[PDB]
Amino acid sequence: GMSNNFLGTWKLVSSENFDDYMKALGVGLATRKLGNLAKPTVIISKKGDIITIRTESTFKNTEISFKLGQEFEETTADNRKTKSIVTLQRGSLNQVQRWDGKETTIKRKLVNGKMVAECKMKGVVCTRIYEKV
Ligand SMILES: CCCCCCCCCCCCCCCC(=O)O
Ligand SMILES: [Cl-]
Repeated sequence: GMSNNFLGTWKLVSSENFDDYMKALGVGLATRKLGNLAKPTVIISKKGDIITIRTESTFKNTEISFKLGQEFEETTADNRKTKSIVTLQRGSLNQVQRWDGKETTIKRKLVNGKMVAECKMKGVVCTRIYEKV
């Protein structure tokens, strides 16, 4: 299953094309202004087969808890109510969010010791890189 190298606390060190990713989700300017200035912290823990991903920022905190392959109700940082699933493809943690007939994905894979999150929406791609502490 999920490699134990995901487990721990991660810190954003790079974000590319985040403003345009938020634009695609319908995020307003003022909210985007703060989402760009945010340097979140992502904690990934595991209790049994239930994986938890927690995001901590001064602006918004979030937390999801799921079993791989099982749909679950999620409330996103921008307050979307999504029916989401997390799958594992070649050691990549791929999260899909569906709402209002729309859909976006967050793919998280480890690269040379760093967690790389790919955000995708209608051909708009954002790349966020985290370093472990
Ligand atoms: C915690 C980030 C604050 C941004 C709030 C503005 C609304 C945008 C929400 C989009 C969520 C994108 C998160 C990508 C996954 C990650 O980088 O861990
Ligand atoms: Cl922050």
